[PDB]
Amino acid sequence: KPDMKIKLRMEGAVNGHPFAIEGVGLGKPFEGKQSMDLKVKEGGPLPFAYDILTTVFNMVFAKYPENIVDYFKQSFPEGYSWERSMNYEDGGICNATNDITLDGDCYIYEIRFDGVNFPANGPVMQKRTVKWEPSTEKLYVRDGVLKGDVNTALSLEGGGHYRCDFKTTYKAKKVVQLPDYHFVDHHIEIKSHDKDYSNVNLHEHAEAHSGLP
Amino acid sequence: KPDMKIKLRMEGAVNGHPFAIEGVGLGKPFEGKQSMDLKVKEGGPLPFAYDILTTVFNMVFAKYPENIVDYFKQSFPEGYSWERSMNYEDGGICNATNDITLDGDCYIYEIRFDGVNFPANGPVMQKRTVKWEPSTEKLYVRDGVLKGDVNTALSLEGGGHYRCDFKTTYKAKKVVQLPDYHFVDHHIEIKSHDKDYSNVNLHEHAEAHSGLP
Amino acid sequence: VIKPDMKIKLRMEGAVNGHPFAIEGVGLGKPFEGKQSMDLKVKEGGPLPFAYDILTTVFNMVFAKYPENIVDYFKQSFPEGYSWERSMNYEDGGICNATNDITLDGDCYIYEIRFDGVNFPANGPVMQKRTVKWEPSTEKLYVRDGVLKGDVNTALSLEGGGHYRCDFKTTYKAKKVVQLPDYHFVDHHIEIKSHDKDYSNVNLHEHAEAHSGLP
Amino acid sequence: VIKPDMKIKLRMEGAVNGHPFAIEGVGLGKPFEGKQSMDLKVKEGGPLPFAYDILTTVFNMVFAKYPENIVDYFKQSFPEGYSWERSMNYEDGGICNATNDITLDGDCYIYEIRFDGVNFPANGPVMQKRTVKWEPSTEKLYVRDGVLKGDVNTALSLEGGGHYRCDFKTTYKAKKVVQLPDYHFVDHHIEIKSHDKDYSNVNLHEHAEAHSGLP
Repeated sequence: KPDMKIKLRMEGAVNGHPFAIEGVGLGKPFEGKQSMDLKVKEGGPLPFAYDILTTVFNMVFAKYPENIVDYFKQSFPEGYSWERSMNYEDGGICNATNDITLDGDCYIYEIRFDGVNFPANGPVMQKRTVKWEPSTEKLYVRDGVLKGDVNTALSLEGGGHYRCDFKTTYKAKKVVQLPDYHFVDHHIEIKSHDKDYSNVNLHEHAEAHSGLP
Repeated sequence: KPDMKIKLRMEGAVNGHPFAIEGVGLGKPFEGKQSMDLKVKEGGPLPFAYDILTTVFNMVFAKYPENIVDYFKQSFPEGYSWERSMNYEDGGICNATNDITLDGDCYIYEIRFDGVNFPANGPVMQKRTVKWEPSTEKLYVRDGVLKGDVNTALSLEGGGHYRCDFKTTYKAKKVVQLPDYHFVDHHIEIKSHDKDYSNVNLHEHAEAHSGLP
Repeated sequence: VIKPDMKIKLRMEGAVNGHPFAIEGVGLGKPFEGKQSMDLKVKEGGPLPFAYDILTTVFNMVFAKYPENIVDYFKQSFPEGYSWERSMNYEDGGICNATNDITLDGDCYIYEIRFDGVNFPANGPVMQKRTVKWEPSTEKLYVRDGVLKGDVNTALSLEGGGHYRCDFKTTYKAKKVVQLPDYHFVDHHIEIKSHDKDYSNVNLHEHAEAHSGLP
Repeated sequence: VIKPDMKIKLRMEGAVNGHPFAIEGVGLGKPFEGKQSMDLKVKEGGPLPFAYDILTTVFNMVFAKYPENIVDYFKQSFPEGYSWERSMNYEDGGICNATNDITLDGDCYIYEIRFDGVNFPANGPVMQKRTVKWEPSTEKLYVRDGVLKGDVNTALSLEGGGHYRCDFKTTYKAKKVVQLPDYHFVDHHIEIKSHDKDYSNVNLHEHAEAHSGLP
């Protein structure tokens, strides 16, 4: 349990063109770190910026302090699922779902990803994104369900940023104690990749906190 | 060509639960009318309001006057595709794509539909929708591509309305003459259905115009 | 008893990107024809440094032609009158909030208007005055928690072609209990017929008609 | 040369749902500690019929503690000063637009503030005064077309539990050419420490610190 495995498959489409990606990786749930290797199995070479997928490729790998209820770790071995809409400032929209289950010492994700209305001359279809900036998600309860909101941005090639609003709903398969309003800091990073992003090495890191004291 | 057939399959998911629906119907492209019969093949009985699907189940069945360029009819026999995001006022989001091709005298649609973040206590998951109100879409060109925007609403069971914003991108497979800014009036209606909407008879009607003279 | 010819008098005070201005207007309209016109004069803050078109839809649904079979919330509200509040969200993030308190003095409607726009970028069509006109639009009216609302997504045509979209969300509040209408539409067509060079003087016309949509 | 102790003086004029009000304030802050406090007095339109919390984040990033390795746009802008514009979009559709023109007179910052909120529903937490406080927040600052912007999605906690979300979009404009910063964050914590019953008098505190996010 201090060190775990991940294997995943994402099937989806962007602007109506389908693709599928599989990933293997591992992380340290108490340290709030994870890493993975993904390879495109269908729809390659991908005609859109890979960065729109990386935040879809699991909060159980977040470091939670003692004084904040950890909804995600407490959700296992049964697991949880999440749904997310990602609204980019030029009207591109990505909807994603992930069902996270646990197999002994391996989390397996079934992921669906669907993006529409990305303009041909925009940074996503023209692959002008560089990386996601570090972000701060706010988590809160709404009608007995845990939600997460974060407004973040991608840095662009010629400088400047491309904004996106995330709205996530988290659903444990069993009743879990709900946390108070709190935050989770994120840093997601693609360390290595081949020319057309057929191979991607992705690292993410996060920690929950309670904001300015 | 005055009277045509339609056959379609939609595969999708709502809040992560997958389903699939097939439809047969026919319409009169110059009269701006269409009708169809759909049956759920997978994921039934559907746990969400059927109304969120009906506007996804083809502008070629719109009556265009002489003085407005008809992008959609002019797009055949090669056809066109469209992408759409549907943003409901409580945060539920549906992304849809449709690739419309022509087989002799039959249009066939390949449809993908993905909705996320519909709350359990909302009108969609609680099936408290009645029908779509009549609507007026505005069509305009953006960077050489035809777009359509319409903000409409579903009537609810106890009275009141549930709003949704549509953003559609239309892409002909071949270069087609682009129209000027214009409007398309819509009325979509489910005439008949069985208890759990396994069977649905759907009718739609539309006409392009140029607004108040 | 609304008359076929009524008068309009108005004062708008406002600001765009923090720069204040004020405009006064006098006009006339035909409530049963759904038509109105007015002459507007900049009294403070001229010459206006932003596109005049962002103001024109703020310069009264009582001048919309309602058929007999649709409840007319606006004509019912007089002689006491009504007020409305509106936010206008432009696609580049410029936001305008406006309010109008409408009273009646004889055969003259009087408007007290506040207008505040923020976050219009210096290189955008509003601050660079690259707007041409509003396209015709279709507003949707509906009731929310006993209050009448109006929504419309429309657009301004631009100098070099193309359009600049805006979403309006309006709340209408009668000053007495009036019968509420069912869901319906109001088509709009607004036009600046003439103006002087710096838009210190503007002659504005509007045409509006209610309907029930595609039959 | 910003000092460790500076003074604040302000006047806000505004309206919510068309009802006007005005508030004057005097305060103090510690720019190198990222802390400030002020006493606010309602001068017109009292007793305010809306939740005071919608105003508090409008009542100056110069009082944010900036580390040496992040360019401080706000301290650089003085003595000439800077202005900002902001829209605040609440999840039930209430929208507030605000502007602040900040100048410096000796060791005292002077604010000229306009505030205009519309479309707050009668049964919502703002008009029913069911807000408790702002949660701590993290604003993201970035440059857009040579102009500094700030975005934050945050929330008010409510009387009966739960939260009421709001999205802020702010534009910051220095009154002279200053060096622009890279993408960074400012954490905020704002609190009403005391007030009289009808909020005619309010003592408000804010704490802010810039950082570069998760390392």
